[PDB]
Amino acid sequence: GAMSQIKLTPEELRSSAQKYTAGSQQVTEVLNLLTQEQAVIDENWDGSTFDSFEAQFNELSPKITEFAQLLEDINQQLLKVADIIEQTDADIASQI
Amino acid sequence: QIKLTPEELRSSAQKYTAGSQQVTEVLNLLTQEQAVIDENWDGSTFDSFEAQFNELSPKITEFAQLLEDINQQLLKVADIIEQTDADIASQISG
Repeated sequence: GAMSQIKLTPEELRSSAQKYTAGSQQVTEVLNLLTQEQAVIDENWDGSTFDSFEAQFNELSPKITEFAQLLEDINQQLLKVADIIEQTDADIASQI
Repeated sequence: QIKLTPEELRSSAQKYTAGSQQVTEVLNLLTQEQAVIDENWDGSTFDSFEAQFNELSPKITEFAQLLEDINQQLLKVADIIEQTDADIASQISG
């Protein structure tokens, strides 16, 4: 099962995990910033010249949030798996 | 009609192109991490996360490109307006 199938150590899992959570935060930050810029552009540019970009942004936006949530979810799972493996190593060590 | 000056337009554009780049950076970086996990975790347990990531990836690419396209248009419009503002100033003064 998992103990056999997983080759990464708890430390290696945590190292990967950190990249996912940093990535998730960066994606969220870009989305929030540019969602604000879209509004600014909408309010200081009367008309409909910008309507097509607005709509593309709006359609993709929820997908970007899903991505960010996925990356954070991967972080959480990796961390929990690392903990479980680490405790396992500890228990097996004691047993002998 | 356009309340934003060319300088304000370029300031906004810079945020779009930096966002584009940053989003793509995260995608590329974690695409390699996905491969690390795939290679070092045998079996199908991580298959769902792999599928979800692979499914969203193309949208992340579309979004990054949308961001850059917006940047490029903002720059073009800023240039147009810059020339316009100069032409009008020169008209009135001259």
